[PDB]
Amino acid sequence: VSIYDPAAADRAEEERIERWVEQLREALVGDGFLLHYQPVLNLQGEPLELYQAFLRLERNGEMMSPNAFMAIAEEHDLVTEIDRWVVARAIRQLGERQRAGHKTHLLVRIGPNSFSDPQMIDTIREQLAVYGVPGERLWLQTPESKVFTHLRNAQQFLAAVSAMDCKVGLEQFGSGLDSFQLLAHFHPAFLKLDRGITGDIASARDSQEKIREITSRAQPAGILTMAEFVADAQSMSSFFSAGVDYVQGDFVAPTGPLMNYEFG
Ligand SMILES: Nc1nc2c(ncn2[C@@H]2O[C@@H]3COP(=O)(O)O[C@H]4[C@@H](O)[C@H](n5cnc6c(=O)[nH]c(N)nc65)O[C@@H]4COP(=O)(O)O[C@H]3[C@H]2O)c(=O)[nH]1
Repeated sequence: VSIYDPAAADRAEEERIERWVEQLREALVGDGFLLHYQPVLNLQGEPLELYQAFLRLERNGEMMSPNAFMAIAEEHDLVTEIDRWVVARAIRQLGERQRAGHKTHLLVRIGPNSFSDPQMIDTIREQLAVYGVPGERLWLQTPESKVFTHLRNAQQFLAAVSAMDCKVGLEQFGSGLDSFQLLAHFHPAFLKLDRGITGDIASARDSQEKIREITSRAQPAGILTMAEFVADAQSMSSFFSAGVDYVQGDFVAPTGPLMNYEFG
């Protein structure tokens, strides 16, 4: 039996957190992370070899989801560095792909801490260059919600990165007037619609209208629209009908290690 010792119990919990933090740092130093890729399919007549990068942690025989560790990472201020890790390895992948004759584009996540992170812009500027990758091959997405609360930094990031010809866009993009207003202050290259809008597109009037409210503004503004978690054929068709440019999700193609999707 283990006799209850509150000080020892709190120590053990912080030891569990500390192990995770230490494992995340070891992963950063030792290349313990890995990217998987999900094909993103163009629906509007402009095939493009595009994948989204998804982060995994290769921990002692387990391919772990960020669901395991991102909360710890956020609490311990490791997200900034993890996002830079991802961006750097994404550019490396873009370079290796290009050298192998593939005009691969990657869509990569960055959080708001990255907007003001000089090392993020340095990583993009320097790694594109060293791999001879045109900036247009790298698309960066950040949640709309984070741009609202870091607008000036987001705008500075957008400008800094756009200067490389990278695309900066918003994920979890909504259909409220606040979203329409944000587009007057922040010009993204692309919008990825929030799943709350898109999930029931095949069956829901209101979702169909939300999407057309967005695409009707996005299209003439030269903003690409995207939907995710596309899970069936009816949904995919509905996005095509609504003028959405891109779709992704397990029905299109599951996430995986390989870039083997035939885009044509
Ligand atoms: N977004 C998206 N996901 C799809 C889709 N179809 C299937 N999935 C799977 O569903 C999970 C959705 O998580 P999320 O909301 O993107 O939430 C993500 C996100 O919060 C975080 N995450 C994943 N990859 C990255 C990354 O590269 N960078 C950062 N900062 N966070 C990441 O970890 C969470 C879990 O990711 P996973 O284990 O990869 O698990 C992902 C993904 O593998 C799709 O169409 N779109």
